[PDB]
Amino acid sequence: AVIKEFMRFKVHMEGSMNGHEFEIEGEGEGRPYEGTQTAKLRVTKGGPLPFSWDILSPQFSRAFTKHPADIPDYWKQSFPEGFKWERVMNFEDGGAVSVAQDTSLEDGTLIYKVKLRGTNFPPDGPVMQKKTMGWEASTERLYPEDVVLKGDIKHALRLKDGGRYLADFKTTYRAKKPVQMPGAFNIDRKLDITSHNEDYTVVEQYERSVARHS
Repeated sequence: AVIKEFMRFKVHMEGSMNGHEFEIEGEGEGRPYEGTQTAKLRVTKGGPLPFSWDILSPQFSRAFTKHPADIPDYWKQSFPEGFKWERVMNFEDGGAVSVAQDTSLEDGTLIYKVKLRGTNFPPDGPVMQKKTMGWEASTERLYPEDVVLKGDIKHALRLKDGGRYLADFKTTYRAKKPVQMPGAFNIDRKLDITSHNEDYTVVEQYERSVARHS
């Protein structure tokens, strides 16, 4: 089995938010069959980011999703070659983010490369004003379409004032070789920022992801 019971990853992200360019480098680890992982990220250009970290946190790992025995694991089967994913996040105030990612495996370590472009965020909105406080627990509804898996999330960020800020995620996952396709299923996820320095230029996050039947 290529994906072992313990695995590490390295991630590099380049992106822009309302024209502000930045770069992130990070490293993570977890237990792919238990669905748990952590990562430590460092802003290496464009810091401190002039926007909420919460936009970036869901972009930093579906190989770490616990699957029941009766749901084929689209992502784990794709290795060693790996998979790609592309995502669009549409926020209720008009902000929009496109993300593209490549996942590979080099010398036993997972390698994540991410490009992100966010536009049209209102200058006084919760993203540019850093008024969000993390993602609510979520369920991604996934379905196969020929050889790819597509997922939809009706998601929400918490606000410092106690309100909510809605976003729709649409993601396509594309294995780099044929795999046994699952039927449609759900992934329940909880993503937390566990630590950060004062200006969010060094951040740690934790995620638990579990696949289940509808």
